[PDB]
Amino acid sequence: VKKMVIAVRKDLDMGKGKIAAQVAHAAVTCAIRSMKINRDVFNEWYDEGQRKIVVKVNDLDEIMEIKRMADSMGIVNEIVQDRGYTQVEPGTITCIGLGPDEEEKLDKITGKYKLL
Repeated sequence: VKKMVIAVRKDLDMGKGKIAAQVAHAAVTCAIRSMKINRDVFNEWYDEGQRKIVVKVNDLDEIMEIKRMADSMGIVNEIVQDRGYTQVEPGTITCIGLGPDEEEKLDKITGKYKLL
């Protein structure tokens, strides 16, 4: 009943393996942050099998809209960027993780998007 959502960009031509790695990046950062600042909710999520919903979004604008809504609702979220073409600079935004939180709350933000 606690779930995490990760929303993945479909316009980047990412392979199956890269998508999994990017979703895992989002999930790791959200989980660790939530363990720090939202412990009881993290624990419940984790003990219920750390359930995750993975949706796909059309473009960067959708990622940023999710971000906007998550911050407004006080939901833990992490925009994920891959490695650069340049080691010094940050890379492309691939996905965004949310939660863990209440599924009903999370669906208010991501429910509209197609499952990956």
